[PDB]
Amino acid sequence: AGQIQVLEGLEAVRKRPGMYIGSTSERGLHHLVWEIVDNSIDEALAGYANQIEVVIEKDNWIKVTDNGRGIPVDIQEKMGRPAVEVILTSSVVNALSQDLEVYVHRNETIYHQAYKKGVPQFDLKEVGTTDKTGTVIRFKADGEIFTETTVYNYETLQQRIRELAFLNKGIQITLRDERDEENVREDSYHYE
Repeated sequence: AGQIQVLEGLEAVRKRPGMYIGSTSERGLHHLVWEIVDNSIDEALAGYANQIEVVIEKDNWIKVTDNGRGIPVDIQEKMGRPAVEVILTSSVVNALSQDLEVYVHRNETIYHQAYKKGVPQFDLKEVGTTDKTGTVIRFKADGEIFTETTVYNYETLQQRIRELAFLNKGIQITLRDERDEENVREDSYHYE
């Protein structure tokens, strides 16, 4: 009933995406980024993160990395599934992405899962070890939803990242554009 309700939630979001993110225009595309960055900001305001990095990768993938606690990976009673899987299968960003990957650094372990249109492609797996904590989310916006454009605008991302850092002082937020490997741009904000 848990995983059935998951699938029904994905179908709902993909049927009426603008009801979830405002629009499927360039504005909605950028809202995907905001949805993930907002989660990282909450983790900083909880006392647990102080560095957020947004990268526009080749072919307009987005990677958001924070140094928070890591999304938890313990098995839930509610679902019988790892908590990160529950959190990401109920994510609007995930449902509206053709592909999304998560890497969690927690318990000195690196955990990975990948999804397509919100559906897990394999069970969460341990892939390596670490001495850090935090979460990496990489996603590619689904062009079946974002039918006008899937190309991000650096200046749009930059303006709002700068605003976020000014508003949440002490958080270092970095934007980087790696789309053109020959000319990489990076802006790094850190107020007080």
